[PDB]
Amino acid sequence: HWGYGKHNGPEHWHKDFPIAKGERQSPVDIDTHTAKYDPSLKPLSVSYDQATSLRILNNGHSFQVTFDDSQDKAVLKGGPLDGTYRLLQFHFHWGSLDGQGSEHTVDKKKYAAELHLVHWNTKYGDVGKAVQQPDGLAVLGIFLKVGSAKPGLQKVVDVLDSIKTEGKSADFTNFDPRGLLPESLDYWTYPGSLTTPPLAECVTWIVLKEPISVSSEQVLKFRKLNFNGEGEPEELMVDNWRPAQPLKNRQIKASFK
Ligand SMILES: Cc1ccc(NC(=O)NCCS(=O)(=O)Nc2ccc(S(N)(=O)=O)cc2)cc1
Ligand SMILES: [Zn+2]
Repeated sequence: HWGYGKHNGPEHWHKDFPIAKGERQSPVDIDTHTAKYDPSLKPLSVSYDQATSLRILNNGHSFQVTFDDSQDKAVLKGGPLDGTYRLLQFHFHWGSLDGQGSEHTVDKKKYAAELHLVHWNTKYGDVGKAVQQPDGLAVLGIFLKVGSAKPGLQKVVDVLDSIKTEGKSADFTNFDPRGLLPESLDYWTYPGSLTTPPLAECVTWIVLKEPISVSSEQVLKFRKLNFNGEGEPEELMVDNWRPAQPLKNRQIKASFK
């Protein structure tokens, strides 16, 4: 089964998921000098005031917080998007060292981690159907750098020892994802894919320019999670990121001058 190790990592994925070598794979390097400002882009509309978080889960490759998406409670709209996209969950990708861990890069710069807020297009009814569509998902990607603590992340980090190993979950209600956002909503956007198997080419990527800063203590608690399940040999959950993929016939657009 797939993972991030030498023997099952991103260079192996194409054998089970041949779309790994497709025409719109993610992540990519964002070359800020080649991305074009697009004045027809709208401001993003991030409407999370009614978000209802449910559980936090170690899924063996990352940790994820799930939300109630049975209703338009936490939606992403505007920007490059048509229609309404409901928040399903967020998760992160991070490194073993502060100089790596993000999936997208900016002029080849790697950040310590990357937050993905995963949304699906309500015109498709459910996420499983959305992932079969070229405009089925919108993932809001936010870079993390190490510096000052992010207060809105602390509740997440404090529960991670209760989901150390694969398959563990915990109640994680009343969490406000607005506390994970940077000040600016300026973004880059491009058509891409899931960055993990099945690597489906169903994602409008919206990557914010402004990183959030997290403390060294916060990211160290990410690095204490385990890929393995309870009672198995401990492999620390670090470097769960896919490297940048060929841009091919795509143009990255910027919402800002
Ligand atoms: C390190 C890591 C992190 C998350 C995962 N998988 C999941 O969370 N799956 C459940 C939600 S899903 O919508 O069904 N699939 C999905 C997969 C990837 C992305 S991404 N990384 O492009 O934003 C977005 C959505 C695997 C490894
Ligand atoms: Zn992700």
